[PDB]
Amino acid sequence: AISDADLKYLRRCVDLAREALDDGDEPFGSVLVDHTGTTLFEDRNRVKDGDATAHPEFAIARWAARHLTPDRRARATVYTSGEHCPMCAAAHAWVGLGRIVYATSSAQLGGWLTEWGAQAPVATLPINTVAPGVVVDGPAEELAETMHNLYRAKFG
Amino acid sequence: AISDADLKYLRRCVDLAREALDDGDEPFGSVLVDHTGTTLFEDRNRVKDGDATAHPEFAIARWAARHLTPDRRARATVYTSGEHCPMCAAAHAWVGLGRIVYATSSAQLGGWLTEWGAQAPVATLPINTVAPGVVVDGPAEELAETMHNLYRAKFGR
Ligand SMILES: O=c1nc[nH]c(=O)[nH]1
Ligand SMILES: O=c1nc[nH]c(=O)[nH]1
Ligand SMILES: [Zn+2]
Ligand SMILES: [Zn+2]
Repeated sequence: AISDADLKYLRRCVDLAREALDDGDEPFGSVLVDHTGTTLFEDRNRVKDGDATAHPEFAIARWAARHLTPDRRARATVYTSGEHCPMCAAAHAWVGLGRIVYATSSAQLGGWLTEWGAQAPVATLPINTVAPGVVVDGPAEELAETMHNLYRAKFG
Repeated sequence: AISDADLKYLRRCVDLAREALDDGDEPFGSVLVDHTGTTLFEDRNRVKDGDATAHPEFAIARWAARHLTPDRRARATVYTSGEHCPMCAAAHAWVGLGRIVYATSSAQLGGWLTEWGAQAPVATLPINTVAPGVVVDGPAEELAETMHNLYRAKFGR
């Protein structure tokens, strides 16, 4: 299930990814939403200053650990422009966050990166290989070409 | 594949894991060693304050990204009492650290946790399934029962 409301959040993730690209970082953005539908926290990739672990899903996991009780974490949704790498999927599950919705799969990105000779040093594992209990929805097919464009701008 | 010097560092990791256990955290310890044999940073698990991501291998990855050039990271070694979880294995690869030596594998721990009904929400994937290019050595048969007992002291029933 990717609802109309889900797609709106995913479109905000894409806007954050573009913000990251325009700032010199890599095009990934993510938002954390409460069960009430209140946006709690938003972030984007910040690796350009030297720390390759500065992925927004990871920032969300640590933010949730600090600011939400486990019960609220479990009922929260994370939206992301790109499917959590294994680092971020593992962090998500460790802190006990709930549903993940992503725009493009890590398989999509890995395929595109392979076309450009830009493969990552971390494997493109689907979230549920890393985090078997997490409910995962995605990809949103309507956002494939849009995200491919941002990825190409960075890695192409 | 585990030298005398390597085993000394793994024994320090077990000491750090015991410090963690005694302090109310979980028994994981890690050390980052330069190519010269100097200890650069030592850490242990700190999850008791409510952040389940407070793993020492991850702290080491961020320490490396802050303080070391890529060439120095590639020549550094990370020792750990327990094989990196996927969070920590990925972080290690993202930052471009080098060899990992571990005392016990995540499969070993996973089997033991199953004995106690204390399964993690993160899969027990081998490091090279997450980070295919990393050189990985371990486990160390000499530290199997030591580490089994420390894990039992936190997770056992
Ligand atoms: O910021 C990021 N988020 C997911 N994967 C990735 O490579 N980078
Ligand atoms: O601190 C930790 N380091 C690795 N795995 C784990 O579950 N915890
Ligand atoms: Zn990530
Ligand atoms: Zn870990």
